[PDB]
Amino acid sequence: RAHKETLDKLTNAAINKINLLNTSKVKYLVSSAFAGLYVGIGILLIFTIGGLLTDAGSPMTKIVMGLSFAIALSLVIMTGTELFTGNNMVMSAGMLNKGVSIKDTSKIWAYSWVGNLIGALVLGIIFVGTGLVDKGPVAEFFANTAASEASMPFTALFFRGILCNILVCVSVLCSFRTNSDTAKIIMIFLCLFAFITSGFEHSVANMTIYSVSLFSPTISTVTIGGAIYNLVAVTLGNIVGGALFMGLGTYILGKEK
Amino acid sequence: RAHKETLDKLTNAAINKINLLNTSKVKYLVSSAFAGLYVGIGILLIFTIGGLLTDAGSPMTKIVMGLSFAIALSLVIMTGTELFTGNNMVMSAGMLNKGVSIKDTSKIWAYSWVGNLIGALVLGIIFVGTGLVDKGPVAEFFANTAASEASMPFTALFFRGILCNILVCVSVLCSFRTNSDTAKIIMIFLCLFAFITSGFEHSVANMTIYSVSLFSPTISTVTIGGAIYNLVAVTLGNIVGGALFMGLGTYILGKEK
Amino acid sequence: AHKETLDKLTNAAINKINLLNTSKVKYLVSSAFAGLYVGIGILLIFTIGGLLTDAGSPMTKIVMGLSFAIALSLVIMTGTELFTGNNMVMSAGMLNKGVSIKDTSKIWAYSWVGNLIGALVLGIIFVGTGLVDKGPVAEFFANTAASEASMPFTALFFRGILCNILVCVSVLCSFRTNSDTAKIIMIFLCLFAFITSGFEHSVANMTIYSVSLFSPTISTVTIGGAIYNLVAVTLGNIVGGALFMGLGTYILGKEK
Amino acid sequence: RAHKETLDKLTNAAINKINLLNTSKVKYLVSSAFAGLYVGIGILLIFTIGGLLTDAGSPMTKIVMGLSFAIALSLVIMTGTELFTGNNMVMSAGMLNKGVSIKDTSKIWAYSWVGNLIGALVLGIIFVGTGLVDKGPVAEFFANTAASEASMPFTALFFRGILCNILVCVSVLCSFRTNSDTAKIIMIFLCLFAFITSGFEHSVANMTIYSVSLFSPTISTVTIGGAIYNLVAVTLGNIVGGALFMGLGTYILGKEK
Amino acid sequence: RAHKETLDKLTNAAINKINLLNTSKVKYLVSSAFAGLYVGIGILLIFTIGGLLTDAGSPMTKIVMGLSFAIALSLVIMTGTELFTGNNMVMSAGMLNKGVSIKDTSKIWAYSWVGNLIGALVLGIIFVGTGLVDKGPVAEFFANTAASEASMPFTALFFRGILCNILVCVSVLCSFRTNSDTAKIIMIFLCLFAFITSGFEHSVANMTIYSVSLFSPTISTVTIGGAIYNLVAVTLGNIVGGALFMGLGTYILGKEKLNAAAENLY
Ligand SMILES: CCCCCCCCO[C@@H]1O[C@H](CO)[C@@H](O)[C@H](O)[C@H]1O
Ligand SMILES: CCCCCCCCO[C@@H]1O[C@H](CO)[C@@H](O)[C@H](O)[C@H]1O
Ligand SMILES: CCCCCCCCO[C@@H]1O[C@H](CO)[C@@H](O)[C@H](O)[C@H]1O
Ligand SMILES: CCCCCCCCO[C@@H]1O[C@H](CO)[C@@H](O)[C@H](O)[C@H]1O
Repeated sequence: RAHKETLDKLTNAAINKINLLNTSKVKYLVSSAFAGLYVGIGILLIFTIGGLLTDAGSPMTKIVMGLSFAIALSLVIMTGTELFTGNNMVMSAGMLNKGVSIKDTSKIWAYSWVGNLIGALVLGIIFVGTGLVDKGPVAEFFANTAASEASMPFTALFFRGILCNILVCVSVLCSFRTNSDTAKIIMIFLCLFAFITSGFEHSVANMTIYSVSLFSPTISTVTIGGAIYNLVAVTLGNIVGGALFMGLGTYILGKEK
Repeated sequence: RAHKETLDKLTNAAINKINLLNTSKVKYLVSSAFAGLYVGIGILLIFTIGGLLTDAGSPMTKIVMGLSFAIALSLVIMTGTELFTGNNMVMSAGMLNKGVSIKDTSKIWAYSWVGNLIGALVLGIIFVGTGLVDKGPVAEFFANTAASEASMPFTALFFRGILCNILVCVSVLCSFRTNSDTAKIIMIFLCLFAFITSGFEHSVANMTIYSVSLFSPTISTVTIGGAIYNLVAVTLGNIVGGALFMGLGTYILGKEK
Repeated sequence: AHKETLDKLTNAAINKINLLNTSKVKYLVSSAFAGLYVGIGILLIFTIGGLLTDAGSPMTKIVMGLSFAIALSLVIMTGTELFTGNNMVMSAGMLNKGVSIKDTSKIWAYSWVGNLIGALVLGIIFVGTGLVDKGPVAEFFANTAASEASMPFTALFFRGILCNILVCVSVLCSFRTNSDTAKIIMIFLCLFAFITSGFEHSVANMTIYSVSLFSPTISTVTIGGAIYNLVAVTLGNIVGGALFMGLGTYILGKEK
Repeated sequence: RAHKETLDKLTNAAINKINLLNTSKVKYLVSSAFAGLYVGIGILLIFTIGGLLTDAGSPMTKIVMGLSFAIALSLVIMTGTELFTGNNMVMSAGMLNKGVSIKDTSKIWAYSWVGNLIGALVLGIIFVGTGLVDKGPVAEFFANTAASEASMPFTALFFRGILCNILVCVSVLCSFRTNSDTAKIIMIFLCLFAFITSGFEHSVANMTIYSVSLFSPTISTVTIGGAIYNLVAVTLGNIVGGALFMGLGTYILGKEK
Repeated sequence: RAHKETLDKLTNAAINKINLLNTSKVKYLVSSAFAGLYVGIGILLIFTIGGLLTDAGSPMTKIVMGLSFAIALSLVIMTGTELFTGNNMVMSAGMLNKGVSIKDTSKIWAYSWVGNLIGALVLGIIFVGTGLVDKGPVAEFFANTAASEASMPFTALFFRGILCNILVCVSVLCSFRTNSDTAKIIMIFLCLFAFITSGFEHSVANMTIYSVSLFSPTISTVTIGGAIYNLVAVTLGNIVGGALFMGLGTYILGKEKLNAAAENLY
């Protein structure tokens, strides 16, 4: 228990985030684009695995996918880049602790979400260019997954987005509470294993699901309207999980009253 | 060997726990709610695994479940939050060592148990909201497990609770005896793998098994009366394991006499 | 750093006898914990053994070896007293004139009996869970306890030698590093090797026999068979830990 | 975030590389040959795995190959040797940051690529001498892979080269951002898993694919022309991924404006 | 870098080895016996695994064996004991760097090789005494492997020995280049996985394969002449990999060009 010091670090991180954005939109957006791309890389890997194992009829598909997703947030944390979903916890705890304003929070949320999407778009374009989703099990895995995501009821997506960002943000929280980089990566691995395999939903990961499916001329299951519907529901859920649960929660634990 | 140093750390932790509760019930209960939910997240994952592998008739089911439970206690330790089962050893050692009273101990046990339950209930509600236990093998795995859990004889549940909390508290004990966060997680991973795969029972984990079964309209196998029966039996077993083995044991090892 | 390592072994031996001389209760409680922690590893890998044997898997013994690390990891991380590690520590310390032959036999006897107490307590409580009432796990304990008790003395003895070379070398590694993670990894590798290769650990066997004798489910064991196995394996363990690891580390480290 | 410190570290590493080369072509080329060989060693392992599992008809082939390739970059990083693909990010960031010139960069690129190729040639010769690709599934895996790699469309290989070197360079970037050797190896393990299993292309790894295929008297439909074609397309993609994405991006993050 | 400091550590390690040997033949040979035994322990495990999975028809056999061999060199490195194959790189680098003589090197190589053999012999006898290779698939795996190893052409064995000791010595090299014991062990795990699964040959591991064959009554069919032939070809390959690739390689990386005080890199 060093909840107070932890809240101090979250607050200092929120302050530094808005300071960076005020200093340089380009640096901020570039950082955000990296993080979106790094998360998408995890999606490329586990959807390749999904295609390979689904084709085979394996019962381990979802387990292997969850075990293999760690790289997504590991890369974000180890490169120090800006991820929308972690910003839900960091900005809300900072705002509650009076380090940043509500306008700082919406600004960081908006720019990091958009920058993240830019990363996912760039990745999607390059991945299609590889020819790796022209035809076959990986293309089909993207196609079928994107369509099921776009047709899932709003309540289901919302609540899955809540549980997802509790796991993502708590993995970010762990990284603020240890000085061991290996422990950070292990905690990320566990949290991402839990969230992927349990069936929870990450807004930024989903950007790459849709970017690949939409840019691919051979994937014809989904549509931009579908992408928006899914992303809105999941983003809202992520926000509630990261800001209302983790942000508020860590403020309560840490605030010297 | 460092047994005295270890007892001194346990004693300090006990003192700090009761001081926290006395200072702020809200901070104490929020921490307890977090721990209950973090442990439940482990349940959500391994029961999803349960449902996936049982439906497939796999012999590795229980082994993969044990291997995948580590997140539950790893989150608790890395976030510094309040878990009832760990408090059995810490408060008992601290009490024997005259750092805290019997009343402090009973108070910490009651508040952390109830707070853990709040966390489990909240998690259950949100998990049911995902639509992930509407129907299918995961819902069925919850429903079948919850039914067999509340129909097991008291004595079997009690003894399963003892062995479970020897393992949970010894992994907490290890965390008091190393400065390496990675060693802490590895020891937690081993102990949780042992207790889940061997078939031991954790009261706080069971809260989430029962919260999901209670909230899901598709799960109609267990009853409030049965959940209560299981929880009492297992809580009592956990208490004997944590306080009478680990608490008393570590006091005996460390006390300068 | 062989000299420094021998000094650490010698200091550890001196601390063990000083502890036993100061408090039999503290010493036996530490030993009981260690016996119970090793036994917890057996409950886990025999559960695994029951599950996979039932499935006719070819990976049974490999998964069992990979999954046993907790046994010595707990002992090392809790600083508790394990008979088998004491075979190397006390012999190195005795050769190096930190402790006496009589101190060594005394530590060996107390830690062996303390470990046994931990195994018995564990066996009783595990039987109480109802988890070996019937089914593949109960059958795996019963069948393993039976085959262990019928193996020829010489086979058990040599298996005990190789087992304690591996257990004591993992303890030796723990004296040679300041990294707790490295300690656990080396323990994991050594227990993997010894379990999967089919070697025998006296203290682990105490839990095998405590479960088997406390479970009312019918086996072909008997107390005579259990004692037979424990004696043969204990003797092999002593040779592996004291004559190989203890003498060897003394030779490497002694400033002559 | 420590983006400025990181950019400074990249720049210092670029200055060190060109100073090394200017000091001794022998030392520089020997270092480069080692790295080419270390990478190639990863190829021998995973192609042996490819052969064994492909022969068996396993659906896990590409997954186990990805999991098993970590040694390639782990050796390079832990030995401090010169790898062409890593040099794409490092020299470009250092050049942008005015620590080295464009001429230095192209010189480092040329020497490290040729040096890496020398190490791949030596490895291939020696591996063929073992008799391990005289015949059988491993020999056939080399022969069929080499052939399919050489007949892939230019654009496909190019985009595959881009995504590969984003992953290789970001794992190198991680090594500059932590002091933990274990964390370095873990991130490398993750990045190499992702790039191999997803199907992306590494110029230096391909040098060993082709050295083995061409030196082995057991017959394929490859040819020197096919090898060069593949190596050029993939090298160009690696340069873009390493220099235009990672080099430029890390410069933008770290540059004080 | 840091090649110069790595060369210094190699050189100092070479100096300490010959000093130890000069000081006490008994200490040096006991250290070597330990290392031979520790490596052999890796063999007993992975040949047990070999027997289990071969009998079962698994295609994962050689992969699982490679994954499970890490203990062999991890024990050597974590106990600080004397392994012939590692000494190929260490003594050659230190020799090139003028810390030890050619005679020091040949001596360390001779004593460590024989010492390693002693440990493998002791291990083989004790392992046969367990009765674990009286009959069955593990017995057959040891026996079949021993026979096939003794009948492989010299050139194949030689080249396999080169690649193996590049891997073993590079893992020893990583251990000089880090202060993290866990990193040392991970690099050892990766290098041994690569060398075992790829099919490369280790002289000291082969000593235990043959010692188990020597003492197992359930047939040898192999021949002392055959074992010797295998051991010589693989030992020579190992020497080339460790000394000519790794030893000379690390000397070249590490030696500061001023000196010149004899010779000229360019
Ligand atoms: C590639 C260019 C990306 C530009 C993304 C800009 C997104 C702006 O987003 C807006 O930012 C405002 C603060 O300026 C906030 O007040 C608004 O809530 C928010 O919608
Ligand atoms: C949601 C509100 C939760 C409040 C839980 C308080 C329950 C207290 O419960 C009681 O606490 C006493 C000390 O105060 C102890 O002595 C008793 O053993 C315990 O039953
Ligand atoms: C629970 C009670 C267990 C007590 C175990 C005591 C076993 C004593 O054991 C004996 O101790 C003597 C010194 O006291 C030594 O001289 C002997 O070598 C040793 O066998
Ligand atoms: C034995 C191997 C020797 C390889 C030496 C390669 C020399 C490369 O030299 C470099 O080539 C670049 C393009 O290739 C040019 O842009 C540089 O001007 C030139 O210095």
